[PDB]
This record gives sequence, C-alpha cells and structure tokens, in this order.
Amino acid sequence: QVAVAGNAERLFNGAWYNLFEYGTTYANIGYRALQCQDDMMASDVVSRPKYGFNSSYQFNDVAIPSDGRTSFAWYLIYKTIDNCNTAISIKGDSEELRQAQGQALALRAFCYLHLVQHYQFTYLKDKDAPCVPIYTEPTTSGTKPKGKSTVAQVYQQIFDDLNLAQDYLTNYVRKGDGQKFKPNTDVVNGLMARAYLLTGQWGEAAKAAEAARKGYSLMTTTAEYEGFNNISNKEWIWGSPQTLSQSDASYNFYYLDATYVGAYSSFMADPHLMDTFVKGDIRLPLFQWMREGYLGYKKFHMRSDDTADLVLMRSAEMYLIEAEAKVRDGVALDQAVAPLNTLRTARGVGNYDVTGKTKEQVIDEILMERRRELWGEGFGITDVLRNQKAVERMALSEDMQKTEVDCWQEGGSFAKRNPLGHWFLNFPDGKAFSANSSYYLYAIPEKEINANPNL
Repeated sequence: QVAVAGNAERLFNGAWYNLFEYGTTYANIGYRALQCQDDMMASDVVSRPKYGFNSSYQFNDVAIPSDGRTSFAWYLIYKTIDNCNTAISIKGDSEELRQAQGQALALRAFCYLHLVQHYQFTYLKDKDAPCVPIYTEPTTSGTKPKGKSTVAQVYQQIFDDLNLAQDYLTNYVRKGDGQKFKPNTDVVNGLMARAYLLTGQWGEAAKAAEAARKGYSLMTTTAEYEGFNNISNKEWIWGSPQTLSQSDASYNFYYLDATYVGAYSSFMADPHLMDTFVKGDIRLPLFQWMREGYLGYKKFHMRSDDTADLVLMRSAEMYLIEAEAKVRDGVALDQAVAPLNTLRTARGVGNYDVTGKTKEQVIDEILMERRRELWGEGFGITDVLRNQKAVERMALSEDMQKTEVDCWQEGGSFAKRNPLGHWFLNFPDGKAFSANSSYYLYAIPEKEINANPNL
C-alpha cells in the first residue's frame, strides 16, 4: 500500500521538527538560534547585553571546541541529516514517496550547505580543504564514525541531492500556505542558486534565482514589511509555521523583537547601517531610538499568541543573488542591476545609477543591500565568509555619542538618552578584525573529536 510514503513523510516531518524545535538551553532552541548566532557574530547587529547572544557578539562561543552552542549546532544538523537519510533509504514506488524523499533530499542538501559554510573557509578560497564527515546512509549500531570529506566533496553531495530533489518534486504542488515548510521546485532552485553562487557558477546562479522566485511578488509598503512573522507573506518561498501547540522556536523572538515588553530585545541595529538607507525607503520608519539609547529596528514581532512563523527564503534574496551573479558573470552593468532595481523600486527607492561605477563598486552596493534587506534573517557571517571579508564594526563618533536622542520606552513613553552603537570593535586576542579568521568558523565539538578517531 501507500503507507510506505507515509513513513518517509513521517521521517521528514520528524527531521523538520528536530531542526526547529530541538533545544539544549534557552539560548539554543533549533535552527533559529543558529540564525541569531550568525547575524550577531557579524557586522550589523549591536548587542544589548543579555542572556543569549552577547557571547556571539564578543566571539566567545562557537569557535570554542568545548562550548555548549558548539555542541548543540553540530548534533542538531547531523540529527536532521540522519532522519533525512532514513527517509531517502526507504524502498518503494509511488508518486507520494518520491515527493517525500525529494523533500528529504532537499533538506539534506540544506544541512550540508549549512555545514560546508560554517566549518571551513569558502569554496573559492580552497575547494579541496578538509571540511566535515558526509553520512548518507541511516545511522545504525554497525555504523563507524567517518573522517572529513573536502569542501568540494560536500558541494558535490549538495548538488547530487538537489538534482535528485528537482526530479522527484516535478509534480509536487503545495496544498496551502501551511505547507510552505515542505520543499518544492521553487525551494530546490533557491538552494541551487545559493550553491551555484558559493561555487562561483555565476551564470547558473542567476538562472536558478530568477526561476526560484516564480509566482512570488515583493512587498511595497512599510505596514507589510513590519513583522516578519507570517508564512502567508507573498515574498516567503520557504518558512516554518509556528502554532500554540508547536512553538518552541518562537522563544527566539524574545531576542529579536525590539519592542517586546519584558523579554530580552537584545538584537539592536548598527546606526551606521541605518545611514545607508535612502529617504523614502519603506524600511526606514522601522528604525527607532529606544530603551538605553540603542537604535531598534522593528523588523521582527511576536504575534498576539506569542508565536511567530520562521522565514527561510524570500523573493528579495532571489533578486539579490541574480544581481550579484550577473555582475560577476560579466553581464553589462546596466542589465546586471535590473533585479537590484526591481527590489529598490519595491522598497520605494529610485534606480541605482551604474554610470562611472566599476563592477567592484556595483558588487559592493549589492552586498550592502543584502545587509540592509536580510538583516536578522541569518545571512551575516556566511556572507562575510563567502566574500572573504572581515567583520566590520565602528563605534558612533564622539560628537554623535555626545548627542541626545528621543528614545521609546516599554510604556510608549519617551525619554532622552545618548545614542549607542557598536562597542566590541576588535577580536578578543586584541587583533583587528580580519578576513578568513578562525573566529568566524564554528568548531567541530570536543565530544565528536573525542569519539571519532578520524578527526
């Protein structure tokens, strides 16, 4: 019977449940804490010191091999991979099984995309460098630990899985916005887009991205943009739905939601990033001086039931991939920015003028747009690594620090404060921020190292 497809479907939903809901502590609940980690440890978030990710901001967690987050991150992703491996191993012959396994393959490719980017420097720095062990068979009592595969071997596995997922999800149609956590053809093209971009296949990168955003539009108003907590949103190609009964991951919104009363609200924005927004941009009104003097950015909000759906892929990202890829591929600059300009118009900003500009300059501008647009969605340190840049933090000027700003408080009341920006301006070792630093990579955890004689 078709109960076999039900089994593969069970394991995928199990893999999905694990990735988002599994938590060792309150600062380490699911994949969203890793997205929190990856932005806080980068350039655009200013830590309002609080339980959770103050450590991330000070480069005091994921590079430490015996640290708690370090262990959490590793086992959560490999736990997810093993459930996927089990689904993919099921023998059978139906449309529903192949779709379920297609989803499993897409999630496995996503997990290995996480792994290759977090545990070794970027493909285009050194593609044959050791990375992480690759497991594709389900883990049993006879399974031995494996040595590291190369960065190029993990991307190969990623591509193999994404190519078989495309094939298996050809006829799959999502039955509603609540099913937008299930990978579909759009998601496979999105992940391919990311993968091509990471391996420097610029032409393919642009092609995949454009195809990935099929059917999706772009939000055009401030009111639509504020909240980032609903899977029905038209830009969302992929996310996880959160509900009263299954909402552990939403605890992460106690960190992200700037205006939540009595929570952490520890993800403040770098004022220097706000200074790069053009007046009239629909995102600008979301900035708000608040609390102790920090610049809030009211992008994320808990809903009334104290939950929020979890975004994983938007059409705005797909537009930005296309712009970068096209410029890097040598497409004439005026054609290359067409996708960039589609995003800017949607956000209320006029076209980007490429007259006089080098490719470098236009790429620089696309990367600044990524930081503006994807703020808080978990792309920070992977973009830093991908482009072989350093983290970039600068304190407000002393003239700016001497200023006073009207600051919102938890009552709706306002009081004057002195503005606060970046405060952790170099590495803990006293050295200035630099490219391809080991502070940027997650460490393989002690527990793995001790148990696996191949590392």
